[PDB]
Amino acid sequence: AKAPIRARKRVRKQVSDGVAHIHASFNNTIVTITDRQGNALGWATAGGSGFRGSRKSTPFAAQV
RNA sequence: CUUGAGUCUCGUAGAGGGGGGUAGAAUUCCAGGUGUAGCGGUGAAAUGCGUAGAGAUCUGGAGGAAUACCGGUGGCGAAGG
Repeated sequence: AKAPIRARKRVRKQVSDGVAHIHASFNNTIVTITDRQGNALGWATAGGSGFRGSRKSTPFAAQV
């Protein structure tokens, strides 16, 4: 159940808009969000979703 | 003699040969900036590499082969070339 917590107010860089980069290879996909002026705000992968084998290089493991 | 072959200047098509000059782009690398955990490999897998901060990504520099497409049943070289 609910607790009496203070209000949240935090800032990081508030960029509002970005560019994304997709590096597709033969064994994996690497998917990366950045700011438009060019700084990484996070990434994920298809290999870290743990499909492994051929199943690791598919449109669906890449989507997730 | 020309009926074999040879030769002059002219045009034409082409990756024939030797030496010069030249650019950008991924891997790769370095530096700074941003940023967190896999990256790689495969039939499935593990060795490698990585928190000293990798992988990727922004900016800028580095370096060496190579130069795809146009390249086509094309064209060229003495044959491979």
